Amino acid sequence: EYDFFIAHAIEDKEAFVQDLVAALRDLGAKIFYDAYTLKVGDSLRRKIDQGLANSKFGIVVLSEHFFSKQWPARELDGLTAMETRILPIWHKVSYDEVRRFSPSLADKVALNTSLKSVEEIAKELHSLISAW
Amino acid sequence: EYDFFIAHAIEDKEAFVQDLVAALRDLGAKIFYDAYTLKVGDSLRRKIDQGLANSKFGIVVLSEHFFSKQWPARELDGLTTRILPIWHKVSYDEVRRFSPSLADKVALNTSLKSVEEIAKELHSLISAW
Repeated sequence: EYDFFIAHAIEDKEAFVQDLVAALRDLGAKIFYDAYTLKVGDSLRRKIDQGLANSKFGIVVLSEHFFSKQWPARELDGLTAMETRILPIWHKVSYDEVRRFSPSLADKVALNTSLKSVEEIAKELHSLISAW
Repeated sequence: EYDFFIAHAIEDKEAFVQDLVAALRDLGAKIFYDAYTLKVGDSLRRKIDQGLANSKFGIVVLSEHFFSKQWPARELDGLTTRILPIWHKVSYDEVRRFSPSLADKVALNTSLKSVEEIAKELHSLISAW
């Protein structure tokens, strides 16, 4: 069982996502990455389910390219549902832009790359899966 | 004579710039922005002073399209009182690559506040001038 899977739009795959995968692996976290690229046509809910069935936590990179995939509204709202094992990260989006797709997601407190560096975010995520 | 001018890259003009202007005008503020689209030749300090002569405050939309205009590092480090940058759709790592000072400076941030909250906050500054 891994620590994280990271769901992301492909457009983000070789930028911020690879940065965050490398930083988290460098701290010793186990992260699924390659099989969690989201493309037009996929099922977000099923992809999230799949990841959670193999990992402690789910990271979803909330970016313009993420929302541009036009996901169903309820599956976005679903990311906010407690059992949380889903940790959104806001990346290069505005509040209004996120509320346009999901008000519940826009009010759910999450990590934000404009407030922390990729390293700082790695450390914080790492804290969730480490004994100290 | 004016409350704000909005310095921006052309890419933001019909998007975030439009939203902010509309919101601020709704609150009764006086704003111009049309003459303040920034290109590459421009001297960021000159453009800003030019606007500060005709306007109480000046807004700079710090987006990726602003940073893509390859501003001289010195103008970025001394970007900022009367100049108010707003971070728009950028990361900290991203801003830091252009100016470590600019990235550490507390500023407005659209990932934290809706356009309307940002407008209210800027509007309250007029009444404090």
